[PDB]
Amino acid sequence: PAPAWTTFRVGLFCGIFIVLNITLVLAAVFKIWPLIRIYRGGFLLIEFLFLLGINTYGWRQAGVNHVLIFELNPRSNLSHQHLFEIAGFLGILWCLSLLACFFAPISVIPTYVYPLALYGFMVFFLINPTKTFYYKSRFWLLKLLFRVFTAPFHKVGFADFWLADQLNSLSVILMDLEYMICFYSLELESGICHKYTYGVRAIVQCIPAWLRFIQCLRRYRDTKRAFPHLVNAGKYSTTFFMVTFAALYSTHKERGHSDTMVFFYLWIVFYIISSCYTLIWDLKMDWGLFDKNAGENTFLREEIVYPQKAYYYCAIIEDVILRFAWTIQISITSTTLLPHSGDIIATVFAPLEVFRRFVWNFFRLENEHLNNCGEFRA
Amino acid sequence: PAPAWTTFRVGLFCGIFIVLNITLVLAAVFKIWPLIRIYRGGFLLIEFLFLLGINTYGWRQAGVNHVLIFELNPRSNLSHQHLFEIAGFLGILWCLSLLACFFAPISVIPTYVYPLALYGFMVFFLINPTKTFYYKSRFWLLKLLFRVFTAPFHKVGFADFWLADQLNSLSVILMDLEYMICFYSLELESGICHKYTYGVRAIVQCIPAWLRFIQCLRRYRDTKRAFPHLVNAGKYSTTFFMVTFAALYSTHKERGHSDTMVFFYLWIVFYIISSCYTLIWDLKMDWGLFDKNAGENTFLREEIVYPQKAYYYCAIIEDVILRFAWTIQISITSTTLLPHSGDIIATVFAPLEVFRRFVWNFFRLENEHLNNCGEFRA
Ligand SMILES: CCCCC/C=C\C/C=C\CCCCCCCC(=O)O[C@H](COC(=O)CCCCCCCCCCCCCCC)COP(=O)([O-])OCC[N+](C)(C)C
Ligand SMILES: CCCCC/C=C\C/C=C\CCCCCCCC(=O)O[C@H](COC(=O)CCCCCCCCCCCCCCC)COP(=O)([O-])OCC[N+](C)(C)C
Ligand SMILES: CC(C)CCC[C@@H](C)[C@H]1CC[C@H]2[C@@H]3CC=C4C[C@@H](O)CC[C@]4(C)[C@H]3CC[C@]12C
Ligand SMILES: CC(C)CCC[C@@H](C)[C@H]1CC[C@H]2[C@@H]3CC=C4C[C@@H](O)CC[C@]4(C)[C@H]3CC[C@]12C
Repeated sequence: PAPAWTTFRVGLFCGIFIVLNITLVLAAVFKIWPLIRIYRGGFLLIEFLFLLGINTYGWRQAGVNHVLIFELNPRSNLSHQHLFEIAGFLGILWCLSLLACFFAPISVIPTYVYPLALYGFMVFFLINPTKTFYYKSRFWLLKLLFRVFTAPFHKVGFADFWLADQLNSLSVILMDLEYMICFYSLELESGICHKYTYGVRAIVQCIPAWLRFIQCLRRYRDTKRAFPHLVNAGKYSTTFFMVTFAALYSTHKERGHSDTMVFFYLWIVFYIISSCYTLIWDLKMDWGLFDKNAGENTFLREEIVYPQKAYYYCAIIEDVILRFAWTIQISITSTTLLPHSGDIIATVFAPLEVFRRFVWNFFRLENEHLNNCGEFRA
Repeated sequence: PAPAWTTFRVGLFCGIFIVLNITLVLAAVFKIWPLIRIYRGGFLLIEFLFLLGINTYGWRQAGVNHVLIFELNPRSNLSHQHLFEIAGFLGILWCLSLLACFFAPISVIPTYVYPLALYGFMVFFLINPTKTFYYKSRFWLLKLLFRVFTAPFHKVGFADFWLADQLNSLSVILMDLEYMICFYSLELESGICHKYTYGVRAIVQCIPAWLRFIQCLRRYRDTKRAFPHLVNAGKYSTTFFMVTFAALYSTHKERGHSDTMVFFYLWIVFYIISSCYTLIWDLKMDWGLFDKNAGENTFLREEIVYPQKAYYYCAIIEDVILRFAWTIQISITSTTLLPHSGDIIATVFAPLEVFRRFVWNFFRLENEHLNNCGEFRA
């Protein structure tokens, strides 16, 4: 059981965050920088932390040995309450920064100082040299991130692949960071960054899928099993093909060279291909569903740890829907595409992708515990 | 150990209460009825509940068998966390009502209904017929209150005398209620109730002291022990003398009878008398300190359970100051001695009196557990 003081802190942070969110909404309805884009990354990170705490709680309840799957220390483990506490505290900081930006309480301090301080403090907390807060977990996360970003140089384990998938679900943060860099470089044609797109933008969008693709190639080289690793690599490269076709279509829309429609057709066909590939991989391989052996459970795996099959069915439906939504969101953010509705579409879709990745984490850990689908254990 | 969900709720309520207090302070700084009088009772009740939770925690930590002193059922005991939860929820409701009054969010709904309903809920929370929200403790409290108010009829146990003392420390609530009744009756001469003082106000001021005095007389009759019960009865009657002399002086000021200075001197004499009487009784009898037996602890009883004697000395000093403060508060509130600043002085003093009674409960329960100071046990 978690410490009583930890539960008290979790409750206090949740309450403060709720009241701050209510105040923010009231100020927005009643009462220079792209605040939405600046704060989208922080909001998505807080949501991801909260959903990860929920994932840990559900894994513990279901009996899934997520500690064994992630190779975490059996003696020392991070309770879901700790994740909830961190998410709540970061939510309070995010809401306070947003309120300060909206109100500008202190004139001398410019508005952007609040978001820069928020993000810098979050980074420092992650890389805090001292052992004040969750030092073991933070160091483990830093090592895992370093291994993941260096996908080919280090052998791939379950934790590395899982973190690479999480970063794939969090490409919106990288997109927002790149957009902010462009905004500072050029804004500070006014909206040149949003008006025009470049190859660097597509590369930033595709970096997580590139990391996953290189991880799959490394696993193929180590194990020499062509089928699964190469199929996953194709699944991840569908994203590159789609994004590059969208970029070409947008570029030739800006200047008509008689190839814009070809690029549009390529983008749409590869968008459908990527959506189908990712959805099939998630439903059949990551979750191990639709197997023939299952006789009692229809469209599900023979053994299901979670009590309800309705969970699995709703998960399949929310997986297909949000796979299509995430493909659309990546299309929207990578290129101009829809010029005015792109930002709103991406903002609405990113939390939905975070929720989809949360459900995917649930069911992937379930399948990994029941069967060695990832083949990361002897 | 309290349930984890209870701790989470306590934290949530504390955080929401803190943010609501911050919002109230901001609104007051940036921005028909005497809101202070209306809301002081609720604020004092919430503060008393929080301090009571702290008292329970301290009694449990120090080994004081407060359960046996209060004759509560050993199997079922209300933990400090539950009291904190109740106080936080009540404070949240109080702050919401005050904010609604300040902002008048609903034009159709009159302002004056916002406080009433709040207090109404509190009443319905206390008398809730359904077996919910600590129904057993609520029913025990209701029975204790009924017995205390009908003090002569029933024999005085430790719980009855303790609750009567708590009421003595919370007479400001009754005074505010009576003032509100007068304000509705007459104002709804400007400030007629505030400008003039009447006998009924003095009678209301003496209700808790009357209850304690009659309880002491009943105990004297039951046990036939003259010294303690009669000395305590005189201690409580000093308050009647002070209040009546202050009221007479105020009335004489209102209409010159040529005896105003005589009543001023009499009120001052009885005010010093009451302050000294109450302070001596609390320091020597209720707390049992300054015992001759003690040789290691100076000015303290031989056996001390609390870790620090500095706690005892600080409590002594705070009681010395706050007893005189409380007598001053009673004198001003019961009459029109300080019409310009009487309300502000009473508002500042009442929380201080509540804190003084909190410390007094601490040390009185400690002494009662150590020795049968109240002679409630054989
Ligand atoms: C694109 C922008 C950046 C994207 C975000 C990047 C990363 C965050 C995502 C996921 C974190 C990993 C979740 C754990 C999964 C394993 C299951 C489990 O719950 O295991 C936990 C591992 O705890 C963790 O890893 C920490 C959880 C996350 C805490 C968040 C820290 C602050 C982050 C601030 C923002 C950082 C970015 C800067 C802003 C731009 C068990 O803990 P333990 O103490 O047993 O650890 C083992 C330690 N031994 C082996 C030595 C005993
Ligand atoms: C204008 C008048 C204002 C109202 C009067 C003032 C204060 C009321 C509140 C508390 C006074 C009682 C404190 C007793 C503490 C003893 C030590 C202990 O903490 O032990 C507790 C005492 O439990 C209590 O009594 C409950 C404590 C208070 C909780 C809050 C109740 C709601 C109050 C709302 C007031 C609304 C008024 C509106 C305006 C009129 C043991 O708990 P148990 O669950 O074992 O209870 C015993 C149950 N058996 C005997 C069956 C096992
Ligand atoms: C609204 C629709 C489209 C979303 C899809 C259904 C959602 C609500 C389903 C999908 C997977 C489900 C989760 C699957 C597993 C668990 C673990 C269990 O111990 C508690 C419930 C919990 C946490 C479920 C809650 C409901 C859930 C999140
Ligand atoms: C006004 C100034 C001079 C003195 C103020 C002293 C106050 C703060 C002192 C008086 C009695 C003290 C309490 C006496 C006993 C306990 C029980 C212990 O387990 C925790 C601390 C606690 C709860 C103390 C906290 C501090 C306290 C409330």
